[PDB]
Amino acid sequence: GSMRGKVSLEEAFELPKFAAQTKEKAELYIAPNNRDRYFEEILNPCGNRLELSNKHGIGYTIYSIYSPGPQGWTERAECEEYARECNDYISGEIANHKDRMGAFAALSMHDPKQASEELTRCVKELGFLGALVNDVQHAGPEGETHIFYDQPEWDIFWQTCVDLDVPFYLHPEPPFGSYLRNQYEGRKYLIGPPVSFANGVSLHVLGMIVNGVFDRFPKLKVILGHLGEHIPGDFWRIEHWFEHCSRPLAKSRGDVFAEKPLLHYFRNNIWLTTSGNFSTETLKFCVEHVGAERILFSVDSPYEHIDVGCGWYDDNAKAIMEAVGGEKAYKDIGRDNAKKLFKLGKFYDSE
Amino acid sequence: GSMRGKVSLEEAFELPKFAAQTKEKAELYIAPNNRDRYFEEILNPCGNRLELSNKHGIGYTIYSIYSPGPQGWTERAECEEYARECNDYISGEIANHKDRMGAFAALSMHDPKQASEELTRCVKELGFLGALVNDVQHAGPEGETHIFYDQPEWDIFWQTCVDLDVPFYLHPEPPFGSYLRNQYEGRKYLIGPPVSFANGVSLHVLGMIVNGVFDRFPKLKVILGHLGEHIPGDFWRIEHWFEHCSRPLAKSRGDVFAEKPLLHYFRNNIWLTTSGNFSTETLKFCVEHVGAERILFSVDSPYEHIDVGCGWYDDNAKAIMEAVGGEKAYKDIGRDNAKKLFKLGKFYDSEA
Ligand SMILES: O=C(O)c1ccccc1O
Ligand SMILES: O=C(O)c1ccccc1O
Ligand SMILES: [Zn+2]
Ligand SMILES: [Zn+2]
Repeated sequence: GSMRGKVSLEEAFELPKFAAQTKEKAELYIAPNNRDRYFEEILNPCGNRLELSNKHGIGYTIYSIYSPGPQGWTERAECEEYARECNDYISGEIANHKDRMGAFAALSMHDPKQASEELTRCVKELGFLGALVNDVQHAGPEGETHIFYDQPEWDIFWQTCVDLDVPFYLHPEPPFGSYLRNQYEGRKYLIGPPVSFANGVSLHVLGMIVNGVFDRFPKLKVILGHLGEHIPGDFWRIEHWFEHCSRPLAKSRGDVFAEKPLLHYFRNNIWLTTSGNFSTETLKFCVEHVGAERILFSVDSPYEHIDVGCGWYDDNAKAIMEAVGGEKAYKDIGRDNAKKLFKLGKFYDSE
Repeated sequence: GSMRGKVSLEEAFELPKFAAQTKEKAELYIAPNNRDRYFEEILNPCGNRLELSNKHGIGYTIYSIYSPGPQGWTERAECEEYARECNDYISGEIANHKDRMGAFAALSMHDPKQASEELTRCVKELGFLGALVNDVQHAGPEGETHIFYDQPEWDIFWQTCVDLDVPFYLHPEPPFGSYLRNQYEGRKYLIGPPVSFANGVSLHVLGMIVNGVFDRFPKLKVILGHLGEHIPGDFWRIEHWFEHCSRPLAKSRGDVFAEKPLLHYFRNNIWLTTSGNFSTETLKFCVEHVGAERILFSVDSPYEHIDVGCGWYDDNAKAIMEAVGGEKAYKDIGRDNAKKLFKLGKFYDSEA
């Protein structure tokens, strides 16, 4: 039996006044027959995508800025203003649907203190449930500076996430600059879900792990989409290499390295979602490694179709239950894991 | 239920006269307690690594140049000379152990025709079994030029692979240039097996797929190590995206795109090895998608330890057999898949 009240939390929007920027994303990610729907959905949080969510048994949608969003704005002052405008916009949109909509903060990640202050404003003044940031922050007068969040200056930001007790969703973004030119110009259809997205996110979150972010902040919560961005299939190989090479080599140099086994972080600090990965077999493999309580349903609208993602979870209920360990596990992944993680009250169809 | 006669084919060496270059690789990939063993193995194809292979039930080792090898030599003329010297060296070393050693060609990949000629020389004159190339060929200052083999000029090379009927093993290599600086300087321990290696190989082989290489050369054979370099866990997502976005978008523009589903290529053109991935659970997942006949045992010596890789496969024989679908599947992965793919005749312990 399928369920209603599902929680979906990798659902993107853009500011309506930047509709022209969304045509550029459409040329990277949207087939011609899907263009009309994409443009309507990405610019209207309360439009047809809400009607489809109601029809297909979603109880609570958490909205976030699309990609790269602020992470593609290389001038700090403009970036900070854009992020604020995104947060004020989506706060106004979700205001009329409090029983079935929430939001993640959009952030400028040029400066850790400023990002901490905007996250605090979103959570404590606007009721947002976390942050969603599109991989590395690009910067400089030519856009080549790549700002990663696994370096020590970001500790003030991680402390803010822990103080607010909200998660950080690390979302992918397309290649930029020389990386785009050198490695993707001759294979442009690999920009996005086929490989480039997960290549970047996996690099970044493994960076957080090996640079000790979760050792310094054991209560930090991070979310990865797409069933973990290539990492679960490599759980054995990565941990093996850390044991065989990386940990003793770093120790011999006095270099910082992760204190715990790889799977510790994926069983304590990291949650996965099913965004764009409507795969019962891949879901099963992930459940077997991280536990059914650590995986959250999500669609990845508007790049994926709500009816398709919900159709997978709903229409294959019996097979998915068998794969993930029974009825409670199935309802946990669909709804109750996220209900507990985000401390959601009663919401639309939640019981 | 363990077996002897296993075939292992991601086994690297370096030219003895470049022993000093192996110090740089040791600083990236080798823990201090393993340095003495690494240096002995990487420079001695017939040394202790052969004694370990005999002890641990390997029947046939296919040697290849380590990484980046020629792919890091940015000057074409020097690169071509180095690749030739590698091939002549290893041909001489394996000559004294023909029942249990073979080799893959090292190639300069600056020029498709020149690489085709050196592969032909290795196969037809030296008896080599295929080519092993460490991802993109670097050129230019600091290696900033990335030469990919999924562009149309490379069809002359793929036609040669098909003419010779030998496989192409696409192995990883470290980051170079601005990519190394921008994306790895603050997380240097992720260079290598933790993520950077598979990030590059998966991009490159998916590039071959989406640029139609296997549609134009349906008989081409490609090998990937490390149980497929992140791709199997994403089989569903990649094919879904090709159906939902990439294929109709490319078709609307008249752009080349893969004609068949992703799994067709992984069931017809591509084989996986277990190099550096002694994981029964990951092996099971791969078998369930591509078939036990398309996965080959391998160790990835000297970066991995022969006793460890063979120990996994041998000591867990019963559990692995159950995971991969029985005794024939287990012996296929250990030995007989590679025996048939490389047309190996009788070899050491080959009927064990
Ligand atoms: O994960 C996303 O939001 C995304 C963004 C662009 C294209 C495809 C996608 O899945
Ligand atoms: O797989 C390899 O041969 C390899 C090459 C360079 C570094 C680490 C490695 O495992
Ligand atoms: Zn998304
Ligand atoms: Zn190797």
